[PDB]
Amino acid sequence: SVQQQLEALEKSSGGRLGVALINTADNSQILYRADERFAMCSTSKVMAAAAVLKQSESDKHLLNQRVEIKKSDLVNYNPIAEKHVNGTMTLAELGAAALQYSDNTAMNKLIAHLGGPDKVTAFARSLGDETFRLDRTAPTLNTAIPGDPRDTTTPLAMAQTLKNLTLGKALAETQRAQLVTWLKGNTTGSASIRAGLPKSWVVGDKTGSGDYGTTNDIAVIWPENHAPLVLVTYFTQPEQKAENRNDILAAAAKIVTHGF
Repeated sequence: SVQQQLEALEKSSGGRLGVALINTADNSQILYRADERFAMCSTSKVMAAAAVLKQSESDKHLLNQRVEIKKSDLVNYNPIAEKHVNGTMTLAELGAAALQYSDNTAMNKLIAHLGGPDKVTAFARSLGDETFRLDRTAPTLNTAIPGDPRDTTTPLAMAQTLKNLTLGKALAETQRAQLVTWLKGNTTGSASIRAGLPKSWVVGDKTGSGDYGTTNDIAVIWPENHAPLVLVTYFTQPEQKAENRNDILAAAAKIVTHGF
């Protein structure tokens, strides 16, 4: 069965697998360790970008607001912001950069605009997400130490919230469409969930990778002849310098979207 397949996948993997799939046709779920906490790593960037989108609903000038980028703002991984040092980027452009290129500088600018990590947590709570917590900025939010509660959530909680964000009640229509547009245009997720799906299915996703071989992806999936699917695949390992394992995410995705 699907459960037996996920079990067999995890047992050979050398780590701990978390899966939550929501089928919006009938709200049915496929769950594996879905109530267990995992370090989000860069999948947390979705929540920060969405918090700014929510603000923009009541401030029509916000998304085009200029943000100065400086050399000092650059951190371990910032492919887009490094192009704009000495100039500016709009908050919209920073959302796009954070979500589609996993730009760490962009993420931090979004957090600083909002007033710090705790403000991203409060936003998640306003959406009925009682699990999500953001504690640190980038890149330290990727330390993914086993048993550390900082910057974690559960697969189910994140799947529920991603559904609410992309297909449900969380955002205004224009902003919801913008989030969906951003996720669909992600460039960093080829080898993760996307690689376990039929090639012509439309997909939006956000990856995240960190220490302890922590390898994550969260996605919204639109089949050709069926209602959407929301999928969270989280994976983490016992040793600090373990290699990341996108291949496990692709394999989980294939297992739980089988036949369907």
